[PDB]
Amino acid sequence: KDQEIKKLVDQNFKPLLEKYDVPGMAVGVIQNNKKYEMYYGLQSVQDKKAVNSNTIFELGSVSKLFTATAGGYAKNKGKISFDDTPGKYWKELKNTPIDQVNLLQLATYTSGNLALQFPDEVQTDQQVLTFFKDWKPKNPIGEYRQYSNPSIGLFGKVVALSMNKPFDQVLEKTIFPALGLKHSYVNVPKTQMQNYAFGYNQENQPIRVNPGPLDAPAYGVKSTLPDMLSFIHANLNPQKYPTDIQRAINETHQGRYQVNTMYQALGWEEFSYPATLQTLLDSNSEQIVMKPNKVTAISKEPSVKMYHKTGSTSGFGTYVVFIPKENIGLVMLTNKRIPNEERIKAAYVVLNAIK
Ligand SMILES: *[B@]([O])([C]N1[C]=C([C][N]S(=O)(=O)[C]C(F)(F)F)N=N1)OP([O])([O])=O
Repeated sequence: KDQEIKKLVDQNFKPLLEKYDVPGMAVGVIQNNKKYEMYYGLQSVQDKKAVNSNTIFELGSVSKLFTATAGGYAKNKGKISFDDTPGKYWKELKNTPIDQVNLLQLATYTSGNLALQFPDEVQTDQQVLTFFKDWKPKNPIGEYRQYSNPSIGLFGKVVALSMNKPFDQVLEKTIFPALGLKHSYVNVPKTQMQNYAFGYNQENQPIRVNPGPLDAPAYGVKSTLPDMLSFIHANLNPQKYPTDIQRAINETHQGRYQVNTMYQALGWEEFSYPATLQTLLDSNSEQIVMKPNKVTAISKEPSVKMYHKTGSTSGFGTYVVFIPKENIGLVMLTNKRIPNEERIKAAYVVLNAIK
């Protein structure tokens, strides 16, 4: 049966390279603590350099999972409460309309007035602080989800202040080591630059992510396929990790609210398992990703859960999914974006075929 994992990944992921002209791709499956890595094509077209276990890809919004885990770690070490407001930590946002929003609401996008992106004009630490002070409510706080890089990005920055280290050191010095990751970075160091893939835009130009305001917590992490499989392993099978980080991971798995069939946990999207294909696809629909939606309390607490998250930068696509009770998960990393629905579908066919 194990000798089917490669075949299935070949059948479902491999065709996407030709269909979308993707130079390179890494697909990982973990099943019953056993890892499978499938590499395709090139990390650099110009250099004729193959994707391999050393290839570093940009995770985009999948970084949000690390931010959430870092939040979970900080809560369980007593450094923050999800009930606190940013103003307790960012002394300067005190008494501003933002400081009626609590840390959970930010992490889970329900401030009621935050968009997918900051305005292009905002770049400096100084413009960031200004944006937040001037911020005013629109929807009743807590009531509406609009997916937002500023929302979780501020949560991210707050988690860092609470640990008295800049966000980058929180991940590189604390979170990544605890998860046993060897090649995951906020800032790819000089000795790894040769392992850093070019991303490729829709014009097949080589590109990498540009510095941006509160980028690290929102979409600024880079990682390898082995590291991401280790991250999924930790999610699937946490009891093995330091108690600190087991607690942090548990915290990211708890659903906070729903939007019909999608449960918002911390970073992760949660669903009842088995989920229909369209349930998974809907989490990534324009309605959900791009538009405000009123939430509801969790009514059905799913017995058996599965979790996913997509990620994108201008030249990179990412998807991660896991099902604890099947003890399986999948990671897809590309150095060109392909439609989210393509990622989700391919993963669905493979994980279903094995389990
Ligand atoms: B996250 O990856 C955050 N995200 C994605 C986008 C789409 N813009 S982009 O072209 O992919 C590049 C950018 F991020 F802007 F740098 N904007 N913010 O979100 P998802 O993958 O949708 O969950």
